[PDB]
Amino acid sequence: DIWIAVATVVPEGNNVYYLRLDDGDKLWPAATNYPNYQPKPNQRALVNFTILADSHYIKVNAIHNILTKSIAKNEGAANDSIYGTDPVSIYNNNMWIGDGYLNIYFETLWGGKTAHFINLIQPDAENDPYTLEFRHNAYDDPQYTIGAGRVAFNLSSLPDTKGETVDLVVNYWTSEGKQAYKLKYNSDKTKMNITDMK
Repeated sequence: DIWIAVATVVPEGNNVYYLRLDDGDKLWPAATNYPNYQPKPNQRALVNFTILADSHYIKVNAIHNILTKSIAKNEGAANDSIYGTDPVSIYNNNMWIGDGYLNIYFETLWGGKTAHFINLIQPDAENDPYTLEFRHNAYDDPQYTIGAGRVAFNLSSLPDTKGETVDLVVNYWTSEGKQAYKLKYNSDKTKMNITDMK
């Protein structure tokens, strides 16, 4: 009855929007508890919804935006300093590709004092375009408790894979060092020099 899922908000006019799920299904709000919600292009959200009739009609019970960003500019030697080296925790299955985004659920230590900067960068987009780094800067935030966070990164700036699938390597830093997660990525959502030859 009640479903909870990450969705992409797709605007249409004024405050009208539909929701696109990772498996590509579209959901059209027939009712809502948040009628003053402002849909934005290219924004993901955690949505609590009830199916009304089965593309489907729904009631939006709640909708909580997930921080949604594009891949940030490489800053070279200044990456550690700008983007941070503050460790996080990501379990297997808490990172996934859905609707052309890289989606992450991660944990870290928070203190309530300073906003953390969350990014995805390509250390070498020319030679290694499908190798990314998930970066976290806590700055001077005390480490008082464990807290969870969600983010989505728009992957549409990665080179076109044509309609083939490639390996996407995402590196991140933990308390026991650098780790990697390997996902399959195809620029064609449907099917879900360096690129001209293999």
